[PDB]
Amino acid sequence: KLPPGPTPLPVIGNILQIGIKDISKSLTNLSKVYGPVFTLYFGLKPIVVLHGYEAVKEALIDLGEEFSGRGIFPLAERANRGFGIVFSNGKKWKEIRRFSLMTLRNFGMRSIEDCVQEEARCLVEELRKTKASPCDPTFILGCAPCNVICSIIFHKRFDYKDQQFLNLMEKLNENIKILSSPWIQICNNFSPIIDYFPGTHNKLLKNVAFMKSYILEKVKEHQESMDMNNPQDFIDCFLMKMEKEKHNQPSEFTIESLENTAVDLFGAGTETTSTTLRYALLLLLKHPEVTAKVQEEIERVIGRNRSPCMQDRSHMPYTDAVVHEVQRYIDLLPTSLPHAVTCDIKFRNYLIPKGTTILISLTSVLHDNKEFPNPEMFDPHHFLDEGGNFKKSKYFMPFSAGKRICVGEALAGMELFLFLTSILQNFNLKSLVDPKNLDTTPVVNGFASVPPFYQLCFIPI
Ligand code: HEM
Ligand SMILES: CCCCc1nc(Cl)c(CO)n1Cc1ccc(-c2ccccc2-c2nn[nH]n2)cc1
Repeated sequence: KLPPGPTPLPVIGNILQIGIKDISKSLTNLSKVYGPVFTLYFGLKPIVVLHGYEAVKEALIDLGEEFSGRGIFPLAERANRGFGIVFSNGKKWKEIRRFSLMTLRNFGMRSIEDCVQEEARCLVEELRKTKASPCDPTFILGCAPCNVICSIIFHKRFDYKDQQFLNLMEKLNENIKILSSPWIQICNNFSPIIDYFPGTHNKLLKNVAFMKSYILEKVKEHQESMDMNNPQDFIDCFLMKMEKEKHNQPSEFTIESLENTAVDLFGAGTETTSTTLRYALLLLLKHPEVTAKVQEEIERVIGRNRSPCMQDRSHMPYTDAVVHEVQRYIDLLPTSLPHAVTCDIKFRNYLIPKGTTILISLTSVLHDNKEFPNPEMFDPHHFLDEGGNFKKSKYFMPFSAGKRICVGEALAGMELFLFLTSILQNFNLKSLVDPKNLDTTPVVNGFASVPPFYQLCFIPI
């Protein structure tokens, strides 16, 4: 029956072995005793944990349908985000996920690459407006992805210093901070707390309600300026599918599921790329040896004149490896989002019940020691053959794997490559703190490995 694991005390669960400051380390430590597959108690919730590449693959690729559910911790239950993609399950999941994926496979035409590449030219124009005086790249580096997303969801685009984008951005930023908070790790060993005590959980819920409301403005006002014969973004295409569905009659595609899908994409797309850029620049300040080898390639292959394009990546194996190494090293979502099993499933001779939540240690894979010697070192040679050519890796899965893999895997692949090479063709990065001195350590890591405060100067070439 349920796999091995430390015996959980009767209310607190296994909180005293896993702790609250650093879940993914503890999960790594417990695995060194209970093994690849074991069982924790977050209060009274059993959580099967999966550790090796071999255990993670077998579960998500090989029993892919049985592990393709979405485990719901509570905060998400009260946030009220079950319709649409991230937090939904079952049929509603599959219908909306295939639709959403289908409608992102194409933008009007304008290709998504043209959308990104233009946004990289607006980012460069705002790194120009800092007049090389030292800044915190947080709100600039967030506005680039956010714009790309806003263009896809509802067409519009924010001015980089628009006061309305600035709320949304810090609210997204604050929410991820809070979700990685120790206090939120106490809120999951005691789900009643969430409804009776005064803390940061209550603000996260406020902020979530805000974006939800904001998106719903946009979605109402899209319904009127309708025009079947002519839609021009995601929200329109979704409303068209709502009309193409009267045969189905009982929903699948409500406004409520639109409202939600739009906010899943808008938050996930902004904050996760945003955070990844921010840390990239942070790792480039820390390793100027690398930042140079990258800027050589850019000057050699792309000029200093024309926009970089995605065709450039195959002739830039250093820059391709650096971009991979950032995502591997930083380990943005150490334990992915939690899965759940859809039916009862016998797995590695154990038999887990329908519902049982599952954690994928993605750190366990990204920071594998065989596949990646000295995994805790940021080294772009982790992704380069002896020749000096890019080597792919089955162990590079920051977007997860299986049937619930990142819906935006490819869009994000582009946003990183194009925004980073656009910055580094036009700017030298001056750290205003000795590289020997700044630490690159996440300041918290519950949900997400969020980076430290830093500043830098964007000095043109
Ligand atoms: C570096 C950038 C990104 C990273 C590292 C990332 C990572 C992830 C991860 C780990 C998941 C968990 C999926 C799972 O295992 O269940 C996920 C899900 C998701 N990501 Fe991304 N993501 C990124 C960018 C984006 C972008 C740009 C979008 C744009 C829509 C996006 C949309 C989603 C959505 C909708 C899900 C829900 C997955 C599902 O339920 O099917 N992500 N992402
Ligand atoms: C649990 C609280 C309710 C869910 C929720 N509604 C909204 Cl709106 C947000 C954004 O702050 N959130 C939080 C949220 C955090 C991460 C994600 C996410 C999902 C898939 C892939 C990446 C991310 C992500 N976004 N930012 N960091 N990680 C989505 C929503």
